[PDB]
Amino acid sequence: SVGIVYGDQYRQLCCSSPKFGDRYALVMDLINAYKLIPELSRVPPLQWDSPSRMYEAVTAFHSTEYVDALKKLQMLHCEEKLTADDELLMDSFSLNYDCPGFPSVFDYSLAAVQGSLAAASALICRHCEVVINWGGGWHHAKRSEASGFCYLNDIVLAIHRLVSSQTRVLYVDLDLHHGDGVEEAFWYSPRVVTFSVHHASPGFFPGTGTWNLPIFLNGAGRGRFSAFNLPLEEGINDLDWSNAIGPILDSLNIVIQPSYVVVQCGADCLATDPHRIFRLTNFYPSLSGYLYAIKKILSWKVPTLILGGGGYNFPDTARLWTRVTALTIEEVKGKKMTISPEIPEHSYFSRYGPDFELDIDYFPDSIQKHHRRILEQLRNYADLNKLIYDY
Ligand SMILES: O=C(/C=C/c1ccccc1Sc1ccc(Cl)cc1)NO
Ligand SMILES: [K+]
Ligand SMILES: [K+]
Ligand SMILES: [Zn+2]
Repeated sequence: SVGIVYGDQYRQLCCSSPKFGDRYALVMDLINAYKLIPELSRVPPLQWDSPSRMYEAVTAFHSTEYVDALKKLQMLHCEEKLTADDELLMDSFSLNYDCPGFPSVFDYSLAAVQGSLAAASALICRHCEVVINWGGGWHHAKRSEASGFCYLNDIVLAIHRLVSSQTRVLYVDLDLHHGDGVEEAFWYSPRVVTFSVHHASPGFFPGTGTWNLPIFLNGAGRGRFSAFNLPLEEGINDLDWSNAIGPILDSLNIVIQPSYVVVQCGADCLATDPHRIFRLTNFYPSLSGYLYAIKKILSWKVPTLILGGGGYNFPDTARLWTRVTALTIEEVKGKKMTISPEIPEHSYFSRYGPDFELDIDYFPDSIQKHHRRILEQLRNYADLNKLIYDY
């Protein structure tokens, strides 16, 4: 079955941040509006027996000091009164600037972890073949550092639960940004292979995922050659992105043979994202770069976690994730999903004006050298890890 994480309180938490506002609500109500929900098994977010059990789960990656500071940030933003020492404390964890406090910052951040932990449990016990969590995918958070409005790294904790269930996880990062927090977390782990395709250019966040004549770092220790990156120039379209990543995806699957696949599907590569860096669409006849890669990943028949992430055009993010969800049902259940090109009536119908159509409103050597580099890294990785496969 295909699982999707949601719940009444989970929705209210996911909609409580000043940055993402009610995006999660639009995504889930558009999915509802298209009658996809009866086809999906609802995965309820995880909850814990006690504060200690929560801390034990979250500090499997984050430090206790960082979790303590994040909880204290939330309590401090629930009174009107910050002191010089509390500001210094928060600064030492980068709980400032693009990662500010707000009254539910901790409850909001924990919710994604609860969602993505429960999603991995549903995969582990084989209740679901694929689980979707559109409240998750916060790939930039570090052990003791918030970064890019990511406060707790639900992806790292979910992957940790998968490996602790030989076990090998392939993580695929489709977000416009380099997935630096997941990469760094498994820098030294061969069992979790990380692959991010992203824009990277001088001064563009977070700065990593590219040349470092400089060279590509790719892991350390026993994890050498286990972190893959494909940085791409701005303006790339569905076709050129798809051909860029397609062969890399198949190659990684053949050689690594993952037990699980974790996909971050950040929607900020859309041609209509306010970033206006990539020109991907949600079209499904050329073919959406996202849908191409998801269908490929799903054709491998590996139990798979699908996460959200970036996406700052909220209706168009919903437009994409709705089609991603519909596609996942088609590929997993073998059941045709018919999606009208017009947005159905429902709660947020007015947000889809003025045309109210499901397509986003858009009129549409470097890579060959990266392919050879990445091919060599994979052979280096397979030799190091004694993996069998046909050259
Ligand atoms: O998406 C991200 C990160 C988002 C982000 C990072 C640094 C500062 C602000 C942001 S949020 C942002 C930025 C630009 C525009 Cl145009 C709209 C929103 N990674 O997954
Ligand atoms: K990415
Ligand atoms: K790794
Ligand atoms: Zn992003």
